Amino acid sequence: APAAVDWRARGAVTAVKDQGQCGSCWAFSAIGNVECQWFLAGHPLTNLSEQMLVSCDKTDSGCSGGLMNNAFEWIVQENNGAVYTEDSYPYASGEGISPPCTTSGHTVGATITGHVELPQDEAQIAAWLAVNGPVAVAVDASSWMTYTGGVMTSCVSEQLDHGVLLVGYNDSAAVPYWIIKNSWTTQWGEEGYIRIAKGSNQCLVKEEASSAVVG
Ligand SMILES: *[C@@H](CS(=O)(=O)Oc1ccc([N+](=O)[O-])cc1)[C@H](CCc1ccccc1)NC(=O)[C@H](Cc1ccccc1)NC(=O)OCc1ccccc1
Repeated sequence: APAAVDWRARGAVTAVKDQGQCGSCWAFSAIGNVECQWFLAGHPLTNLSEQMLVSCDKTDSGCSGGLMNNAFEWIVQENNGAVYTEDSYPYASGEGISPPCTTSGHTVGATITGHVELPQDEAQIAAWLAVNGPVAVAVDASSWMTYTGGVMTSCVSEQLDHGVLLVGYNDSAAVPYWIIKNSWTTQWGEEGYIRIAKGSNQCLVKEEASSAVVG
């Protein structure tokens, strides 16, 4: 695979968002992945709705948690593969309470046909990402509250509890790393991003990787 890949360089990644006091990380991970995949399928980069999932995805638990894989399936099986634009269904769960699901007054910004679950291997995840784009991954974010910048060479890897988005990697640097987009505003980390060492399963990054497929 390529020595280094950064999808932000190809204009495939939207701006960093804010999940607020809502434990809706899984929704930001799933939607961030869809946004990138939609763009890569030959459509203009569009901001999609995390609120749609938090409010309408009943197979998940809104601000109490959820799984990216459940979200991908809900979109396909229950919402006719549609994903609304963020402008038509704005985020309103930052206070910690998700408003009821509304089935009208929204515009479809993208559609997906399914999803694939990637192998639990960093080299294999990197290979898929280099060709197919950003991947939704679950990580242990225990040591992330104190993160201020730089490449994290040591990360607590015990329990998956957070959903984020892998946008790239750099194998040519002193210590190879992954580039990850977080949803805790641009004030956190490196303008909303975090770099963790690659190759030693830092933060359990290879455990639950997946991506939506837009036919
Ligand atoms: C994401 C949470 S976060 O709070 O933004 O992340 C963050 C990480 C770590 C810390 N920390 O160590 O201090 C602080 C902040 C989200 C939180 C959900 C939540 C809300 C309130 C209380 C506890 C938890 N985490 C999830 O939604 C996980 C993400 C995940 C984990 C493993 C594999 C894939 C995705 N999911 C989760 O808890 O799902 C439970 C569930 C399963 C099935 C159906 C419904 C819910």
